[PDB]
Amino acid sequence: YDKILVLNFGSQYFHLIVKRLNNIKIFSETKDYGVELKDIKDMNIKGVILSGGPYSVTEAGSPHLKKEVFEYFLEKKIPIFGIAYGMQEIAVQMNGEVKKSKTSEYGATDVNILRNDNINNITYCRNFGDSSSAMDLYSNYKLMNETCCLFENIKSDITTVWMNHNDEVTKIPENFYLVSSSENCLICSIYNKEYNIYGVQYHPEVYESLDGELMFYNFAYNICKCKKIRYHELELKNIEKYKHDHYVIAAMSGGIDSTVAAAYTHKIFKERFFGIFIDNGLLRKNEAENVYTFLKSTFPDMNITKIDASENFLSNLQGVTDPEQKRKIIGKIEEFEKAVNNIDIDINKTFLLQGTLYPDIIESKCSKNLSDTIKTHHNLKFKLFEPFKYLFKDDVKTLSRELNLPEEITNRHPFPGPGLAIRVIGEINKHKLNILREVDDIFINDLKQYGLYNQISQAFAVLLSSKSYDYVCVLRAVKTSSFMTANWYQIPYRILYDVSSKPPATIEF
Repeated sequence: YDKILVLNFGSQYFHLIVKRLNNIKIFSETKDYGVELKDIKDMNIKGVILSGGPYSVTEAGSPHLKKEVFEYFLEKKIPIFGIAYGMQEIAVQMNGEVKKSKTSEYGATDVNILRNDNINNITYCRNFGDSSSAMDLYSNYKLMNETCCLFENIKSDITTVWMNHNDEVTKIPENFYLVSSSENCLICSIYNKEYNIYGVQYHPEVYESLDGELMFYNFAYNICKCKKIRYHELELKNIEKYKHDHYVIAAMSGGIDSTVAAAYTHKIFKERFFGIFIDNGLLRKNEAENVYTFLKSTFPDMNITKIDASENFLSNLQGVTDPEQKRKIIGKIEEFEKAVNNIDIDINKTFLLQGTLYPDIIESKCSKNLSDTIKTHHNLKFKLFEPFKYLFKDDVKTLSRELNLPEEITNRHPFPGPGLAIRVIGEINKHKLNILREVDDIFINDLKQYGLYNQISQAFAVLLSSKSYDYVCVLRAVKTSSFMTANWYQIPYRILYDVSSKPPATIEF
C-alpha cells in the first residue's frame, strides 16, 4: 500500500498530522530528519511533509536537509510540502531570508489572500510602510493565478489557522508564488506548481478549525492517486469508433502536451488525425517555414496541413484597445466545425484531441481569467475524448519522457493561443512585430546557448501603438510554474525591462 511520511524538524505536534494523513487510509510513520536515503528509495512514497515551529533560522544547527537528498527528491518528481518551519526551510534550500518579526502569530487568525485581485480588500495591508495603495504586494510578489485546485471543492477565503511562531518568513523563493498573507504575517504560504512544492506557514492542528482539515484529505489524494496509480494509459485503450464514422482528431499550437499526445492518438496506420490552427510565424518564427515539416517529421509518417493563421492583421480591425475585443479572438483549437474535418466524417461522431491539461482546463471550468489566456474552446458539439485529467504541467513537460524528444523544442518556451494580438494595442503593420521576430524568440535563441533556460522559464512581447501619444514595446520575463508570476529577475545587472513596480503592468499588461 501507499504511504506519506514526515521529515520532522520541530514537531511538538505530529501525531495530529499522522492522524490526518491516516484519517485518509494512507500509511504514515515517524523518521528522523537525518534518515538514510537507501532506506526510503525502495518504497512507494510519493509525498513527504516537513514539520516545525519557532526555531530560529539565524543560528544554524537548527534542523536542515542536505543537498544530494534535495536533488534526490526533486529528480524523482515527488512533490514537496512544508509546514511553517518545514516550509520556512524549504524556502531556505531554495533561497532563504528570515529576519526578525517583533510580533507573533498565535492561535487561529483570519488569513484572506488567495487570488490575483486584492487591492482595497485588505485592512491590515497598511501594517508596514504607510501603504495607501495595496497594489504594492501584488507588485513585489504574486500568487498562482489558477485559483484553487488546492483546497478543492471549497473556497472559504477566511482561513483561521493555528500558529505559534515569533519569527516570520520575509522573502519569496524562486519560481515565485504566494498562497497566503495573514494579518501580522503578510506571507503565509508559498507553493510551486510544476515541482508541486507546497509550503504553508499555518498549522492545522486541533479540531475546532476547518478547511485546514480537508486540505490534508484532498492533499493526499490529489497530489497522488494512491488507493486507486493511473498516470498514463487508462483512457487511451478506450475508443470504440465504429467503421469510418470517425477517428481521432488533434488540436495543436505547438505543444509538449501534444507533442506526445500525438503519439497517444496516433497508433500509426499511415494516420488517423488532423491538426488545427498554427503555422503562425508568431509561433517559433523559424518554424513557420519549418513548423509543418517538423510536425510531420518528429514522427515520420505523421501528416500536416492544419488550416492555420500566420500572424495578426493591423487596422483591418479596431485601431484602439477594447478590453472585450482586444484578444478575444481565439485567433486560430476547433474554432470551426464545418471543414475542420477534411473528410465528411460524421458531424458529432468525430472525436477530438486538445492540449488542455487539468491545470489548463481548470481556468476553463472555473472563473474565466482576467489577465491571461492560453487556449480557449476549452465535451460537446463533437465527441467526448476526455484526455484532460491525465497529468499536470511538469508531468506533460516530462511527457517527452522516454520518447527522448529533441531538447531544442523543450528549450523553446510554450506559446498560448492569441499571438501578438494579446497586449498589442490597436492598429500596427509591417514596420511592426507580427511574425514574433522580437522579444520572446530573441530570449529563446540565447536562452538555449548562453545558459538561461535552466533558471528563467518564459518571456513574451508587449507592443503599444494606438496613437503617437506614444508607441512603445516593452520587454519582461516570467519565472512561472503555475499560470502567473512575473517579477523582476536579475539578468547580470527604448525597450524596457522592469523599471516600473511590476503592476500596473501585468504579464500581458
